[PDB]
Amino acid sequence: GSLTEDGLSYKEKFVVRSYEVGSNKTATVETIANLLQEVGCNHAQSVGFATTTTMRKLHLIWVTARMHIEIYKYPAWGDVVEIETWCQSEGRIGTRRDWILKDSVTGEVTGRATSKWVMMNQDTRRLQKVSDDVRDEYLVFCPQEPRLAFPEENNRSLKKIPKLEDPAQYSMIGLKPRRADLDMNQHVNNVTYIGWVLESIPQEIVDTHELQVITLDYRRECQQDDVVDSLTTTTSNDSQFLHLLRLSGDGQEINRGTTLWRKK
Amino acid sequence: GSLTEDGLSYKEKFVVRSYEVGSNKTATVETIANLLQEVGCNHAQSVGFATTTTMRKLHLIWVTARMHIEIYKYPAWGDVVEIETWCQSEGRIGTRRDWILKDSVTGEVTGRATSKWVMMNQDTRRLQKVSDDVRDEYLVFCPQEPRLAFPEENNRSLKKIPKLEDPAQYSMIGLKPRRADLDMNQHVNNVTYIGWVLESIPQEIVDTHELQVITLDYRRECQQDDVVDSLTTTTSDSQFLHLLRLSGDGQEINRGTTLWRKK
Ligand SMILES: OCn1cnc2ccccc21
Ligand SMILES: OCn1cnc2ccccc21
Ligand SMILES: OCn1cnc2ccccc21
Ligand SMILES: OCn1cnc2ccccc21
Repeated sequence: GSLTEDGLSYKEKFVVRSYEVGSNKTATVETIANLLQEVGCNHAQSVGFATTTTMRKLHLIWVTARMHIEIYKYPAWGDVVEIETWCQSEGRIGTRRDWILKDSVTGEVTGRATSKWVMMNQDTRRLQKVSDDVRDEYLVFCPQEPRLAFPEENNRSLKKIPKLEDPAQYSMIGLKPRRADLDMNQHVNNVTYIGWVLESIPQEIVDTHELQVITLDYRRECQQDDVVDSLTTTTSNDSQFLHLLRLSGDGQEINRGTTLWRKK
Repeated sequence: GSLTEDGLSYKEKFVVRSYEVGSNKTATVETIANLLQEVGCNHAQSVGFATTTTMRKLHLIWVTARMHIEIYKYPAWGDVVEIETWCQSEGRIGTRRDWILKDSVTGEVTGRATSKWVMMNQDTRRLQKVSDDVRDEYLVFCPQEPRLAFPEENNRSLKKIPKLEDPAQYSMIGLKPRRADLDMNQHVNNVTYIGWVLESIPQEIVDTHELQVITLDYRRECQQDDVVDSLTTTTSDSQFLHLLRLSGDGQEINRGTTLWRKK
């Protein structure tokens, strides 16, 4: 991978692996999400980082608030997918990281994604608006003119997501993370929550449809000793679902999301 | 990746990814096992396959009977690891696939693995041993002189593994596969069983030791609707005996052993 000529974005190519594909012999949305996190990490490494020197002093970290992914074509096993990523400040609210996925052979856009990140104290878990001196540190690595992966006016990435009401139409109960689900800091990987959301989609949908859009809000993290229930209800040639992840015991919400599926 | 000059082995380099590493900022043994399966699949693809034309007609597939991995140094995030793999027939018992892992910068051997595979009818799940001109079809892609990743006599990869007796010292119960645990044919990925074995290792060991050797026997598959219990007992460096069995009736699916070195 490498930073582009202007040094304001990063590009990396990936050959899709045999264990990264589903029954269609194309990459799963969890494989795609892992590749988005990998190119994000390589971009941060290329510019000297994911936290600045001032953030580490204050015990501040970046935390995902929302992930939105839209895929037009999933790459098949052995295909090469090129991914371009960049970051942009959204005032004191936080930062946005965007991605564009392309077929390396045709140059056509096969997918896009956007994510919202907020600053949080790693110890107290308290959120805060971005300060000026901390913001100044990373403004030099972001484009100044707006560059959006989702430029549309009433686009799906900014829609409010409602809370699923019981009874759910479908459910997958007692989901727990294993060591492979943890990152290098022993926290549950953000992609694991995507997998857990999809656990409650009926097999019939997975067999007849392809996942086109997924939007996921992150409210609270699942700890290594927590147990999760994944709930889904149909809200709709296209099928739409409302999703809720909550702790198995008291029902505390950890995530909410929506998916859009198109007939194969 | 590419076949070597003689066309009897395959080599591929991998840059270790951020999500592939554990607390130590080095690749997990499950990341290593996925890379071994990937280089195995690319080797099969490079020679025209991983079933032969006659195996597809007879509805026969290759199934793992045993996996043995020994790691001296786990590659850190961003490091490049080179892996060489080859296959060899073992009479009509089955075939063996071996691997050698190396640090791409120093050229030093950082790990090695061996696996035993048997032929099985995909529908009846019966072991039809390698017969007729089925053998002849893949003998041309294997070296004829023996080439072993574990040449030593009476080595760890050939040791018989006993059955853990209740009560186990440690356990992790109610383990179930999710869609990410399945392969392209909707079967549980062989690496998932390695993860499940390790679920019952106490956190204290994971924090103070590094995994050096793992040997795992595969007896029966976990189906998508099955629930598994992972059991572990210390037999000792620290050594453990492992057992994976179905949550309900206790039917054995895997047995194994691990050897851990103080950090
Ligand atoms: O592999 C799980 N899975 C379930 N629904 C999916 C849709 C797209 C990709 C992967 C999916
Ligand atoms: O990972 C933090 N981060 C925030 N803005 C960025 C811009 C480029 C690379 C990393 C960046
Ligand atoms: O993160 C998985 N995992 C658990 N115990 C391990 C020991 C070695 C490598 C990876 C391991
Ligand atoms: O999995 C198929 N297979 C059996 N013997 C082989 C030798 C080389 C490549 C693939 C081989």
